[PDB]
Amino acid sequence: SQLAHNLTLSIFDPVANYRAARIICTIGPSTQSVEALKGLIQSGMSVARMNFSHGSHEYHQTTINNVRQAAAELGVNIAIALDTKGPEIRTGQFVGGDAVMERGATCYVTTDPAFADKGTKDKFYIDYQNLSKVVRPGNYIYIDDGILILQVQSHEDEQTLECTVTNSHTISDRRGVNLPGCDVDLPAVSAKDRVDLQFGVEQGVDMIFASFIRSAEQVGDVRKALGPKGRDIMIICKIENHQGVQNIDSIIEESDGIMVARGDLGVEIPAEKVVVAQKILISKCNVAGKPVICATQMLESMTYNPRPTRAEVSDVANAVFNGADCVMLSGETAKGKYPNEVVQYMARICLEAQSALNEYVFFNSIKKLQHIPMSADEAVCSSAVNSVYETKAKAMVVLSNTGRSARLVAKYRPNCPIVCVTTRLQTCRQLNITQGVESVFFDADKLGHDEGKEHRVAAGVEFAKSKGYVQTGDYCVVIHAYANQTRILLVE
Amino acid sequence: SQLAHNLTLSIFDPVANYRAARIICTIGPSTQSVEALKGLIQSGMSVARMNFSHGSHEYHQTTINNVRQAAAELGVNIAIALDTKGPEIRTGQFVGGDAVMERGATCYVTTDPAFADKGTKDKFYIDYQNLSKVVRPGNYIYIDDGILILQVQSHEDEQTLECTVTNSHTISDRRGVNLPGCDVDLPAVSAKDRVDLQFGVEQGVDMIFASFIRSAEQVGDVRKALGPKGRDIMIICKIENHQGVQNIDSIIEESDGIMVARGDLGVEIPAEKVVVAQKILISKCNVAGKPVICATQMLESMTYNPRPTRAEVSDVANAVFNGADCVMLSGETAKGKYPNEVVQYMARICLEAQSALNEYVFFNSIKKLQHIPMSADEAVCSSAVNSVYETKAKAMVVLSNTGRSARLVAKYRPNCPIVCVTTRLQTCRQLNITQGVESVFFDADKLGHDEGKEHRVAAGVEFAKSKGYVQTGDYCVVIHAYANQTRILLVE
Amino acid sequence: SQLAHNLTLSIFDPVANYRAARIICTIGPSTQSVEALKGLIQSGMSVARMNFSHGSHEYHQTTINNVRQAAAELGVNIAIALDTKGPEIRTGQFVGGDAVMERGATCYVTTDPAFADKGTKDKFYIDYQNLSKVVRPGNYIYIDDGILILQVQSHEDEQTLECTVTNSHTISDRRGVNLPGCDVDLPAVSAKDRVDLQFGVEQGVDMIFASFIRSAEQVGDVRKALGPKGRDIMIICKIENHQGVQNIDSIIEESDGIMVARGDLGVEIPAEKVVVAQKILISKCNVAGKPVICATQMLESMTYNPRPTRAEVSDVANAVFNGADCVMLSGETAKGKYPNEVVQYMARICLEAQSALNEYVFFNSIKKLQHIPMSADEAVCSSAVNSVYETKAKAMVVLSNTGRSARLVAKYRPNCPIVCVTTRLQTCRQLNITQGVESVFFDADKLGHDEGKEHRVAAGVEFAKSKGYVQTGDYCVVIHAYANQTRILLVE
Amino acid sequence: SQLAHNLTLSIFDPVANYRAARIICTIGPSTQSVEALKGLIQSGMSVARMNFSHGSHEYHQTTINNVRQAAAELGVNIAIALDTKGPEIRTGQFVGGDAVMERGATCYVTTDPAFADKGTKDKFYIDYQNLSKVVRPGNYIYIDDGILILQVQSHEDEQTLECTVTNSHTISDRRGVNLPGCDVDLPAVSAKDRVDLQFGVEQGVDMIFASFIRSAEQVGDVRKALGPKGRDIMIICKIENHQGVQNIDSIIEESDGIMVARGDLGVEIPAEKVVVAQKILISKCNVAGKPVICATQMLESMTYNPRPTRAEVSDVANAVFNGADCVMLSGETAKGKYPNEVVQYMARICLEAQSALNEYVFFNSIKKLQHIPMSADEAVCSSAVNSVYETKAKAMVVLSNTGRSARLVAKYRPNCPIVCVTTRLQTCRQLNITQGVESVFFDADKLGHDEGKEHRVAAGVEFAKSKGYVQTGDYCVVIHAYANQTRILLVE
Ligand SMILES: O=S(=O)(O)c1cc(S(=O)(=O)O)c2ccc3c(S(=O)(=O)O)cc(S(=O)(=O)O)c4ccc1c2c43
Ligand SMILES: O=S(=O)(O)c1cc(S(=O)(=O)O)c2ccc3c(S(=O)(=O)O)cc(S(=O)(=O)O)c4ccc1c2c43
Repeated sequence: SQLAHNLTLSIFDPVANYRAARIICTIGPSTQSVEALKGLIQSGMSVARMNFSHGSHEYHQTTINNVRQAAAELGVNIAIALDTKGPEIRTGQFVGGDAVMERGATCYVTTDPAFADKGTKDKFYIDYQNLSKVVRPGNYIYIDDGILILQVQSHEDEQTLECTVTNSHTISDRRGVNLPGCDVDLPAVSAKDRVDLQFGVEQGVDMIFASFIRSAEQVGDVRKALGPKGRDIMIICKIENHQGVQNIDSIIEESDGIMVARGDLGVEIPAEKVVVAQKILISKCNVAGKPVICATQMLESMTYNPRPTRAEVSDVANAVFNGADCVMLSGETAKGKYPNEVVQYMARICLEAQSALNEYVFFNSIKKLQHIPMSADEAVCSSAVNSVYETKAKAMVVLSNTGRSARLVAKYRPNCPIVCVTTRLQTCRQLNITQGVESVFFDADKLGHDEGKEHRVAAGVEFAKSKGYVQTGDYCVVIHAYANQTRILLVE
Repeated sequence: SQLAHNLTLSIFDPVANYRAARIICTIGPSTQSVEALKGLIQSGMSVARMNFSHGSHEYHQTTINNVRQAAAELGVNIAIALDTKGPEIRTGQFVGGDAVMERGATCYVTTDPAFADKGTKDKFYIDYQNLSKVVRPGNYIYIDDGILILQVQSHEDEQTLECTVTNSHTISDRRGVNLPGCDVDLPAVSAKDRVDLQFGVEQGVDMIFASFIRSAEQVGDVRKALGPKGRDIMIICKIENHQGVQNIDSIIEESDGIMVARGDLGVEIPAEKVVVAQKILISKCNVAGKPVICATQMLESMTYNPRPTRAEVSDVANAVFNGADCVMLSGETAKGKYPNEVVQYMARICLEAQSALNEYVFFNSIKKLQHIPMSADEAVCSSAVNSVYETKAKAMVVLSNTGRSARLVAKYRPNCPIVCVTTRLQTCRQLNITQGVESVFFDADKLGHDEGKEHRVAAGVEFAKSKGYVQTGDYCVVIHAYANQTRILLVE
Repeated sequence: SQLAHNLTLSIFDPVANYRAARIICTIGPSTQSVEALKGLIQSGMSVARMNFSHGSHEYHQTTINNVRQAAAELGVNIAIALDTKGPEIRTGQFVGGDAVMERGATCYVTTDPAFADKGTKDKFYIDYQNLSKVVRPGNYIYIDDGILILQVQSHEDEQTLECTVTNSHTISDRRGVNLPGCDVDLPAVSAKDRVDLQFGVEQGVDMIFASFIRSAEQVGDVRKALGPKGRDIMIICKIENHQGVQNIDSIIEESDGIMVARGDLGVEIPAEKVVVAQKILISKCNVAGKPVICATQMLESMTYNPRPTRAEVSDVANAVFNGADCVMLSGETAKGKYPNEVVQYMARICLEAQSALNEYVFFNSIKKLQHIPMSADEAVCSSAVNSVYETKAKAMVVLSNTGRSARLVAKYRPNCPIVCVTTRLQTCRQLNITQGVESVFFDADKLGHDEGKEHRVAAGVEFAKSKGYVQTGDYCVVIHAYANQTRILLVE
Repeated sequence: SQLAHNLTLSIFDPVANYRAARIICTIGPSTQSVEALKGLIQSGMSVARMNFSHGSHEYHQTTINNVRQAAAELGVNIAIALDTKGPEIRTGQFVGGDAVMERGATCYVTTDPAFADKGTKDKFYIDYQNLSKVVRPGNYIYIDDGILILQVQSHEDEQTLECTVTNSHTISDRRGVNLPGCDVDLPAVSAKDRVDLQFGVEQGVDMIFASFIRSAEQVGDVRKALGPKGRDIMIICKIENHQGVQNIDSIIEESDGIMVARGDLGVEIPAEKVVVAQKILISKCNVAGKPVICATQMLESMTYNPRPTRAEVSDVANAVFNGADCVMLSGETAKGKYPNEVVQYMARICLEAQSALNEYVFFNSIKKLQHIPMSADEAVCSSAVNSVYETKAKAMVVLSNTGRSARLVAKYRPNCPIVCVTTRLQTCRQLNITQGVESVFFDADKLGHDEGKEHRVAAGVEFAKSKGYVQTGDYCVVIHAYANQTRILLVE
């Protein structure tokens, strides 16, 4: 019924009084200082991403420290995400640091370590030791962000493949390779990841963006790598190839959420199919009640230009229309010239799209897919959201300690803000990747367990009032316990 | 969707484990004793009806006292209803106590009091002083349960009408007359009614069955006759003629419920149209959320026969299918030979019909008619019933002091029993005219105020457990404070 | 959505301009003459039933001849139904022609032929030779329209059962017996049936009402008994016991329609369960697109009284509300005092009920149960009816040679008349048991095959105009070929 | 329910066997030759757009002639569109052909013709004579594709405005100006337009893309300029500013279709609001049943690059998801380096998006918005598309001479190809802007009138068979005469 909703819209009508979508910002030289982070927060950042593909632990410690300091000074809660380097397939080195590959020419790719240092255009090293047994004749080898394409002709020997160069491209040392038609059987985490994941646990990071997730089993490996002390850290699986896409159901099941890495997917998969995979992955996550992130190549041109392209704007809006919880910035904030302006524009685009989005369509579609009998939690949350639509309530208040009930309510897409009142600061931070929720910390050790729920509900209603969401005479739908209890509250 | 439900049914499946419909019994010489009343209660009586058309105040006092004693000995709460004699139009007396009226003959009906004692076949008295100004030429006068029909030809004078006798019938003294095409402007209540109603209040009757209600204004007159001390007494308007049917919407709005008096309606309205009138009135009350009673000619032949006719059985079942809260027995229990058996059989027909009735059709139809935005009470009660269907809950517990929210929940027709927990014994009695509800009395003077609701909630759950409605691991939907709070409870 | 429809009704609003339901009349002494049949036709008879339980072939030949003559003189088409005696279980004869059975007494029922002539209260004959092997201890034997009930205690021998008399009842010779808890394995047709069925084929009867149908296999036996020359005769299966009810799905599948014989069912099954079985059977037939007849005990009291009871009126109306194509009269027309008046009242009741009935509920419920993909026929007919509702067309015209397409359209319950134009007179007659259809004969041998369909469509539109169904500017939905072609026609 | 559909998708499933969306290509020096036009057609061009902002009548004559020759050699019918230059507001000339405008500086814009040749940075000419009376103080003047922004301070005199230069930009002679907050009251069409439009009619163009449409009245002006001989030519209104968006409802009603000119809209409206405007306009046209074109900035970077950006790809796909009939290429085909490749890639994106698009959502949404009662044409066309879904038909055949009914069927979005059989070659060409339709020309002069429709029906079925849409035993939904007749045909 989005079509019917479109008919009634006017672009000169006022936007909504809240932005549901959440913005993730990659931190770098442009943004690591406390003042720059404060600018980012004020601009609309909810999550600070650390890209562990670059920088040392000391560098990322500065990010961690500065984020917390910036957040404390503004009196907000900012999530900290550790995005892993992950397993990689790279070529070796070349003689003269270069190799001119030409269309029609024959070359030999080998997994023999002896050729790691002495590669040429004729024969060179690829560090993936299972390359030969995974590839068949006819398969393609992509090298250097998929620019150079090789086609496998035959097995020259156990370690060496005879290849045709399908297009002219010059490659340098240690370039990344992709196997578009092959199942890559590299482990879930690299040696570097294990060290980085333990550091993340020690430093109290909120979530892991786990690279190159290909199967459900690998999610559990990441979990093992985090250890017992890292059990409450969210694992967001980055979907980067056909295996991740094909195994999406079982991966979603095990994960705490999904990143749609469009650029990485686009190395192996045609761009038009990636648009569609984005649609599928987001909708599957919406149904699972798990956060989903739209990432890479969002407003890329705004890295060095003061404005992005028109197509980039439509990309951001359509991620929201698709149902994304979050939209992500990489180089635009990490190394960009206009970090504040890009985040501010991203927020503006999201808000505009949201105002056009018919939330009821999401609620109705998701409700109709539920199997009857529903469990108590599911019934309470869907009914609560239904009560919002039926009474035209102007806010929801959800008491949630772990964040579970808040995510379950957000899943059903009410057309008003959700205020989550929680007794855990880490819940405040982790809910920053869930659309349409804002969190209020209730310090139970300071103020009491509030067994009758009245103090926490009042904290919720008050926050909603301070934001202008509700006033005297408005309805507010309250849910508390997982979640098995609902009230329709008249605001005083 | 009753059609689809019919397809899945088997008459060899076991009946439901509860009966939703309620049975009202008229008390008389067959049934006035404490033992006969106990037999009635055990047989399925929820409401004792006193017909104030017959008997003295002392006689009805004995009914009141004996009902209370029988109910107390069985540990149940039974409603007491006062059915008013109502205003009446009667003929006067005749010379020789008889008048042979013949087809084709001319007679004269007069409102002159002089002819009250000396009526003949040629000229006789009718005590309705507004008869002449209300009737036009061509209108019919029905006399003696509509058996004798006269047609008005002209005004002989200000007090006398010239009539044709349309059919041969012999009438005796003081026979009741009907004016099928005329608006009868008799007061809402007679002097006897006003006297009887004050007696009702003194004796603490639960409800009035107010005879011959024709307009909304008239409901006010009953309320005023009940006075400040009778404010909590329900007024059930008896719809007996075309006027009550025409004015049904406004009457319902002012009343606490409706009785469809098929027999009386049938005097002036063709029987097939009364069947449809029954459908309309019941549905309107179902939507209004107010009790509706199907009464007169229910299992009439079982007054003196050990079994009813097959058509009588279908009549009762279809009353239930129509949506009636209550079915009513008159002579069958008042002066009948098989009072226990007729009630037991009525209960069995009702239970059978219910097992074939698709409650969801009622729920959905009524829900769809609700105006959006809904008020909090309406939204909470429909949502709670919806949750029953979604979780396949096996009971509802409703905390309701006045019975209001119990009736609001019952309106939406869950497919499980409703247990009302109330602090007022009169609420327990009054809810006996609401289908699908059983009341549990919680003695606040003896047990406390239960401000946390936990004791009353547990009492409700316990009652449901003792009746075998719920066991360990079943869901129970709990609703309480109007009612703005809901819980989905897992039964321990 | 019948409930929603009830809210908008007024009993003082005009009835519909057509009666959809069809009336079947049993012919007898009261009605066999041509003039009485003409009276019956003019009163509302569409089908003349011949009860072959009584009367000789010569008697029924007079019925057949007189029906055709009466129909020809009024210029209408009247269906002729042969209702078979069917297989029966009877007791033998008694010494003195009588047997006084008393509660508590022991008696012996035997299948030994020697006791056929010499029965007593102690020991008597039952002609069902499989009685002993079909009955277990504890089972009941009903005798004399189920008035006398015996309980089987043990097998006295291979042919004799020891029985307790559960109630006092005096029985005479050759009384009918019932086995409520037993599968009766008597053949589908009796010896008498075979002779009667062949006579029916020779005389060109339109349909058989086949008695005591218990299983799907038996329908085929009736078909075999009709022979190759009787292949177009409709077999309507009379459902009279639990076996018929339990096997209803497979029976409907094989049959051309169903009679719900309430009185016969009521011998073995409690009356309240028969009400429900009526609901189930009718809805299952509505879904199968096969005619269903509500029969026995319809307005029985109008056999000798000038008016029926109020409950009888509600029974007739509720048969229509249930979805019956037809309602049937037995003794009311066969031997009754008021044959014309009873048929006229039956028509009036049906028309009143129909005016209150929400046809869209039937259409919608039936459409939603269709499996997708639908076949072409199903899609065309449902769409055609949908087009009636969407354009508010005032009539349908269906060209059907066998009647198949007309029944398929009628199944979907448009809220306007269906005019079937057919090239077969027998189709005109057979459609008289399908609700909401009227037939126009088009003599193709006289007027041409009308390959372009224009003459037949014009015949349809003209008939609709002559009845006042459509006028200039109204829409008419036309369907022709089974049926794969639709037109929405503007009436000139 | 796009959400539910997304769940069932796999990007590794094969794409649909037809492309519904249509590709419009702008002709220029890269593409004007018969061979280049043939390459365009084979690549996926359905419509040749002539941009009358550039080139002479002789130049466009050559485009017209070459299009017809290329189409004839490939045996296809290609639409020819004349896109008007439209009315324009331009600045005058400058001394030295240049003017350096600086932030903070004051300048004077004048409508006095004397300054047309002698403009400077201080004072210069704007050819819109109503400039002063249309603009208020505070309004902005955009110049040179909205790069230079001026703010009006006051009226210096009747012809001169005092302006602040809000940003530094250097402008040259005759630059286009925009008035974002002002209603431009220029005539619908310029003198050139009126001349060009008469040329269009003489040369038999299929459609006009009318520039800068701001009101419904203006559509009339285009129609009048086309004259009596241009009555069958479609007018597609180009929505380019806030006025066209505001007045969209009345514009749609008067026009034959809409072009959403994102680039032009973007000069005065923020890009994120243009994305939403696109959603609104497309949905409104989908409901109106009129063609809608998504145009400007489609795959722009592919003008000089061999591949587009990832965001450009998503832009195209989302145009299709929005519901666009057509996507349009401008410079990419007019003067681009990869004209064949850009069209081929556009076709591939469109086909991919379509395979993910749930057509049923469109069908249902549009059907639900229809007013009941419906007219015959609307009812027949929605019902035919409904029948496609119900029978899972694999093609539709629509007989449509003017194309009206073809467009009406396409409006309801069946999930199979539509084959229009038409007797007019201009209908074949005009339907090229309607998604999901392929036209078959039936030469009535050479083949007959086909009064029975059988030849045209067979031609439609045959075409569908040759394209592999249907084979033996598939269903095909046939619709013809407006269109009031429907057939569900089993393919032989
Ligand atoms: O390869 S090493 O760098 O020596 C290395 C070191 C450590 S550490 O001692 O705990 O740091 C590992 C811990 C746990 C591992 C698990 S598991 O999730 O714990 O089951 C699985 C695999 S496997 O590659 O999938 O077989 C491991 C491979 C290599 C590992 C470790 C693995
Ligand atoms: O018992 S009889 O009266 O001698 C007698 C006479 C004839 S007749 O010669 O055709 O008139 C029969 C014709 C067809 C019969 C069929 S069937 O449908 O044709 O298969 C079945 C059974 S059965 O009882 O189910 O086994 C029959 C039983 C008795 C029959 C006939 C049966």
